[PDB]
Amino acid sequence: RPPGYEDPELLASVTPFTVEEVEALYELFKKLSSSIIDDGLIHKEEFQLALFRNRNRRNLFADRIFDVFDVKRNGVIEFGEFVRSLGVFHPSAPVHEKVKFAFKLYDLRQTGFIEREELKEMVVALLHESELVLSEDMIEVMVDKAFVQADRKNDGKIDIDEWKDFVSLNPSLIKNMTLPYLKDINRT
Amino acid sequence: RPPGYEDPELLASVTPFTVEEVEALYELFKKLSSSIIDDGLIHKEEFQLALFRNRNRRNLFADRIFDVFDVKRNGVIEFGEFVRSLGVFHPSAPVHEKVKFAFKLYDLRQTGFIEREELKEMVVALLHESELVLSEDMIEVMVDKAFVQADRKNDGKIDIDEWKDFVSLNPSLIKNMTLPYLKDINRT
Ligand SMILES: [Ca+2]
Ligand SMILES: [Ca+2]
Ligand SMILES: [Ca+2]
Ligand SMILES: [Ca+2]
Ligand SMILES: [Ca+2]
Ligand SMILES: [Ca+2]
Ligand SMILES: [Mn+2]
Ligand SMILES: [Mn+2]
Repeated sequence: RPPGYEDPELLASVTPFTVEEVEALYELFKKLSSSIIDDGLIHKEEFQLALFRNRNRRNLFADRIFDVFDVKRNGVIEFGEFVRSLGVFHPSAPVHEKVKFAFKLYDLRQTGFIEREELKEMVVALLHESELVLSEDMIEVMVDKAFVQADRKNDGKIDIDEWKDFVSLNPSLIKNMTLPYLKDINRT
Repeated sequence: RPPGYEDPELLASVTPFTVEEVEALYELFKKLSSSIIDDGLIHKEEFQLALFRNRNRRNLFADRIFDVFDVKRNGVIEFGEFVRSLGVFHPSAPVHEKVKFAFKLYDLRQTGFIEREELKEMVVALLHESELVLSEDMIEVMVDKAFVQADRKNDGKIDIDEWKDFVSLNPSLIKNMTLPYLKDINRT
């Protein structure tokens, strides 16, 4: 009848998941939040591991993932923060939540915008996802083309509205914003 | 005790598959070789369908796939041609067989080499696989860079040895040359 307890029905009701899936996602939270300290919290030290271990997204954006999972900005991931953040990568999660998330992900230094050197590191990391590693000058052409397409109100930075326009023409930037195993989950 | 009959043990023994898998791949051959004519042969007309239907590789290279599946060059795919050609896309199939196949695939007009305009249509089709559709001038830079890297003995055409060198530095050109469901198959 414990501390940190959250009725699964609660999460269930604000997310694509269901009670059983929520209940199931607790099992996995316990694993990740106990590796090193056992305080019902995922320390960033322990996010690394679980991502390095059962590989999900990517190593150099684990600080970026950890950062946007950390919704109530307080340095750790709690269970409901984790379930609500994972729920965004669900197949049926509204595309608004996906676009927004993906933007928070890319705003590398957390400043409310996406700046040209963050577009670049992004584009590099997506390209290397699809096994393409390109010349430094192939890259700043692409990054230049992308940046003036995106930066509609012409002022050196992409805001959440121009992003939304940009992504509507470039839907593969939010490709990874969905993980299709999350439709029915796999015991382990 | 029929015509066109081939002991499954036979195929089994020259391929990554096993008797049961061979036996299972017969079921699927019957489907594809009967759609339109029922002569135990896959006519190209019927290759199209099955690829348009239960999607595998890609629509505009279905003529290229059909062409290299057609090993004994006689205009149709027979059962053992089909099993031996599919067996190449298997996870455990030797990488020689994969590189060779991929080369036959790209030699678009069937001339024994890969020519610059075939490298180009290739690169375009791989790029569009990974959701990248690029400028016509981003493209001939890439295609130019790739073509002089590949065409070692400097003479306007890639042969099977320079290809082999090229692919060793570019292992993602043979990415699709493997299909991981073929490790244990899925009834339907
Ligand atoms: Ca902990
Ligand atoms: Ca938090
Ligand atoms: Ca930023
Ligand atoms: Ca037929
Ligand atoms: Ca044939
Ligand atoms: Ca050719
Ligand atoms: Mn702007
Ligand atoms: Mn050559």
